[PDB]
Amino acid sequence: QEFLAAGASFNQVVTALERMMTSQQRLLSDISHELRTPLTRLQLGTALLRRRSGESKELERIETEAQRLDSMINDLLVMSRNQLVSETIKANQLWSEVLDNAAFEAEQMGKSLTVNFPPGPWPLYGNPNALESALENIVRNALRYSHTKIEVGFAVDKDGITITVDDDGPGVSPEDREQIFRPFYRTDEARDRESGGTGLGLAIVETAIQQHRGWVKAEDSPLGGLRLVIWLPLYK
Amino acid sequence: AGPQEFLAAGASFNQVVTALERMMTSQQRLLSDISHELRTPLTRLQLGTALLRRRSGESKELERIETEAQRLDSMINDLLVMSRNQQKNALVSETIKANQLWSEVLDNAAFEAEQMGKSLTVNFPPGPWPLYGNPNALESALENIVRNALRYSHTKIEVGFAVDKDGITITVDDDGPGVSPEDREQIFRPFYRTDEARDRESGGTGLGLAIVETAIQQHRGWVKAEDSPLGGLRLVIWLPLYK
Amino acid sequence: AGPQEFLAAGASFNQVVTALERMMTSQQRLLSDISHELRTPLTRLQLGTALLRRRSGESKELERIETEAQRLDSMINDLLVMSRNQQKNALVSETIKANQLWSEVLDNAAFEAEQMGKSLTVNFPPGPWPLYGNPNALESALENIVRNALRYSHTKIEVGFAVDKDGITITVDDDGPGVSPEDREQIFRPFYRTDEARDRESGGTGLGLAIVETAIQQHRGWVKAEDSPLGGLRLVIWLPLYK
Amino acid sequence: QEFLAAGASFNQVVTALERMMTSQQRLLSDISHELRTPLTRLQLGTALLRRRSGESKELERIETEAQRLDSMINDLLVMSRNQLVSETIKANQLWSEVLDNAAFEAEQMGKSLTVNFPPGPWPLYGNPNALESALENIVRNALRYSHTKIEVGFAVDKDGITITVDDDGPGVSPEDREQIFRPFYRTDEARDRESGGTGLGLAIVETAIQQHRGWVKAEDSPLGGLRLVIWLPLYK
Ligand SMILES: Nc1ncnc2c1ncn2[C@@H]1O[C@H](COP(=O)(O)OP(=O)(O)OP(=O)(O)O)[C@@H](O)[C@H]1O
Ligand SMILES: Nc1ncnc2c1ncn2[C@@H]1O[C@H](COP(=O)(O)OP(=O)(O)OP(=O)(O)O)[C@@H](O)[C@H]1O
Ligand SMILES: Nc1ncnc2c1ncn2[C@@H]1O[C@H](COP(=O)(O)OP(=O)(O)OP(=O)(O)O)[C@@H](O)[C@H]1O
Ligand SMILES: Nc1ncnc2c1ncn2[C@@H]1O[C@H](COP(=O)(O)OP(=O)(O)OP(=O)(O)O)[C@@H](O)[C@H]1O
Ligand SMILES: [Mg+2]
Ligand SMILES: [Mg+2]
Ligand SMILES: [Mg+2]
Ligand SMILES: [Mg+2]
Repeated sequence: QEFLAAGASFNQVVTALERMMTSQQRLLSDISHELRTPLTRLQLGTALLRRRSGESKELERIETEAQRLDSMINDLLVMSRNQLVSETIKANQLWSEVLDNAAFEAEQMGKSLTVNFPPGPWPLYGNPNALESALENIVRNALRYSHTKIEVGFAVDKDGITITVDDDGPGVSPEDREQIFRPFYRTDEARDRESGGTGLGLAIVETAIQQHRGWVKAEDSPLGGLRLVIWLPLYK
Repeated sequence: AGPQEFLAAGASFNQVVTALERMMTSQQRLLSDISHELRTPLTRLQLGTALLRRRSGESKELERIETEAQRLDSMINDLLVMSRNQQKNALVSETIKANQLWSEVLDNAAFEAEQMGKSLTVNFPPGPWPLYGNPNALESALENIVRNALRYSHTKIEVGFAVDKDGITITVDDDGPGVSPEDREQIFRPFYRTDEARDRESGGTGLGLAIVETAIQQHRGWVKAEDSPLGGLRLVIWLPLYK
Repeated sequence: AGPQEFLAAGASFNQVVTALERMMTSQQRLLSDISHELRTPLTRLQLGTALLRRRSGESKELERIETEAQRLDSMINDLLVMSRNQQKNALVSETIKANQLWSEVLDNAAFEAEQMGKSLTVNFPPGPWPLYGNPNALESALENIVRNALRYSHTKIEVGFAVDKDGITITVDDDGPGVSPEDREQIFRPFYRTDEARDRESGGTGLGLAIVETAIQQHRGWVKAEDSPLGGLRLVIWLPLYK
Repeated sequence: QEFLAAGASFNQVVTALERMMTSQQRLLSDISHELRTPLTRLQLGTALLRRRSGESKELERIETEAQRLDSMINDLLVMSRNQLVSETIKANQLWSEVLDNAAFEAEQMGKSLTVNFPPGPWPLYGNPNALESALENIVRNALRYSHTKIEVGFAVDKDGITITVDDDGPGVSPEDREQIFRPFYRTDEARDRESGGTGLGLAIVETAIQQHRGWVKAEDSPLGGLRLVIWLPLYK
């Protein structure tokens, strides 16, 4: 009872702490509830379109990118009140969809996205969501900060998978190349760029790969821009 | 581990709170990471509507999809800003006296009010009263109550401090329009906006007062929203004394 | 699959609703199964407190544990009853006319009121108006509004029907005590009880009005809780006409 | 737009359906939120006890049976907004804790609970929670409806696991023995018994075992009461 002032009832301290310790969980839990309802509307609209104009490749795209949003809103409502989760996955199962999307988006950008070698049925053990996010972020970094080409190659051996993403955009100067995995950081060249956005991307990448005992590098790219290499280990 | 567990172990007051501060920065990251990752499929969804347009043309349905998407777009952007600020200055509770805590805040409401041709009256000023918490957080919590009262007031704002053995009670009042007794309930919810500020719009995240409630509850105090005698909105913050 | 998807496919009105009815009986089972399985660890927890007692004796802490456990115990029991009823008569929407739907309900409020030495006045009676939904559910939704108004009234109850092209609007009023403008918001929440019925107690699950809101929203209508002119609580139910 | 009356705005039908279809999810989601907060209090009380009276076997029991409650409340808040989930598990991992608890509770009842043969590291694939619930229910049925003894035996072969639970309570007449797996059903003898409770137990058992391609029987028990046999299949 060292927590409120010197004379509060026992019921008073009980409730005082209960508010104190559930406050961020409830904020997230409510932020979660609030994102859900406009998405739910957005989904009813697509339903009502499919009822009228019927099936459509564009529609199906909206229809599923909706579903991705619905899933992640459900992740917030989970891990808010929880405060780690892992399972076994094959690499093709893991990242194929990430790459197919990278393709659809690269085409909309009018940019060439090539996958030199694709992920095989290679054993990983970890968090599916985290690893997808790791790959998607360095790929879409490359999609954006590139001029025209984007290249992605997978490599496997007894020890594990090595993903290599290349672009022909501007490089990242050697000095900046270390600090770009730190949160909210952007190269001086990029905040000057008309591109805007939080420096969170590569920071999410580093913490997902480091939590799977892997590593990430930023390097010179044979394509002229920036090379990003992920390395994860296989599972026994 | 859980700050509740530190409490269960027998750790000091200070340890239990830094444990909480820890769990918070975690939940704070979880928030700003998920926010970051909702933009990805959103961008793709809006690539899709864009292509649906160039094909089947305008639609009552398409228009709904696109505006709920832009709403999601806006909230996520509001959300990233918020936790970027929260994770800018660090979470460090400490002992601090109420007049040190809020004097400079109030002297600015003073000035901001004079710039606006409105009056600010501090009925009773804060005294040298011991609080324990996050000085950036507490500072900011009051500045926002008051900067709001300045905005939504018609002419005058009144800030009032009260101390007793159990703790400090801050009361802020404006002579602007009220808040309907039903919206007085839900103004501390995230993204909530009474339809009136929603009529004027001029932006507005709906997050600020939700931050305040979460922040105060984390200091073991509370907040209420009442009818003000001045006509408009009364906000009350209570916080416990420290020893 | 999801009734939303049936809607997306192009299925009839009737099919979309029986799809919903399906998802409901599922969620209903999920509810009554989880309820059943929370009793297990609760029983064990209360085996534990019982043993803690016989050891270290009474405690402010132990007393808290035991009363929050008995609260959980009570809610789970309230919850099992509820979904047992919901899963007793089946979920079958159908077309039904408003006077067929509610006449017998009202003729009973009449009688129950006369037994209680209170008056019930049906300002405008329900007409032969087409509704589509669950007759057990709709029946029950009104009986509960009215049986409540009988209970919490001081002397008189007033039921009023209104029809127009868009649908039926039922209004129930009692001259009992009100419901504070803040609790008017949260009375449709599960387990909610204004502190006044919580003072008298005499049991009370806090579920009934939550059932009504969920039930009406499922019929595409709505419910509001307003100040009654009669003094007490006004409830309003709107429902759409069918064609 | 066949759903409200003949002249409602498009925004009106959108919201009308959105309420209609999220109504049970939100009821559950809220019923979930409401159970959480008294549990949260109950947990703060135990924390405050461990802070004062310190560690205690009774306390630790309350402390973890709390945690079981917290987990299941989080399951409601999940599967409300979702509308199936399965993974691989070993049988000892699966049901050991269920049995240890059956023991602690049998001791409080002053009844003998014996496990003739225990679950081994035997491969199953399904829902962990569901299968635990299946075993726990027939065991605790036996704990209760018994006079003194309760027996539990596991058996494995190439095809799968066979769990056999025995009690020396009153039997279940052959006729009632089929219908007792139907929901809300109780033998005429049991509603007469001072025992009270919803006839949901065995119904939860049958749907969990049938959803894993298994089966359940109620039979005469060598112990004099009722025998309950579960059979599940192994995993490839
Ligand atoms: N493929 C690339 N080519 C050139 N520069 C890059 C590349 N990837 C990352 N960078 C540099 O690293 C910085 C930070 O990257 P990070 O993904 O962490 O944040 P961001 O991309 O700026 O914003 P967001 O996270 O919202 O996408 C960028 O500002 C950019 O200057
Ligand atoms: N002093 C006030 N008087 C009347 N209404 C208010 C007052 N302050 C806030 N409100 C109402 O409650 C809403 C929620 O306030 P809150 O501070 O939570 O969000 P906001 O001010 O809209 O957004 P932000 O402060 O993040 O830009 C406000 O937009 C306004 O609608
Ligand atoms: N006619 C009324 N007048 C005033 N207050 C009411 C009235 N009806 C309900 N309330 C208040 O709102 C609370 C919630 O009502 P609700 O019907 O949801 O639950 P309940 O009546 O307590 O429980 P149950 O009906 O399941 O036994 C009531 O207990 C009471 O506190
Ligand atoms: N081991 C047993 N011995 C005797 N009768 C049993 C046994 N197990 C089940 N029964 C009979 O089957 C009936 C239904 O069982 P079920 O578990 O489905 O519900 P319940 O045990 O009555 O209630 P609850 O589900 O709340 O525990 C019981 O009423 C009882 O008569
Ligand atoms: Mg990025
Ligand atoms: Mg604000
Ligand atoms: Mg009721
Ligand atoms: Mg049972």
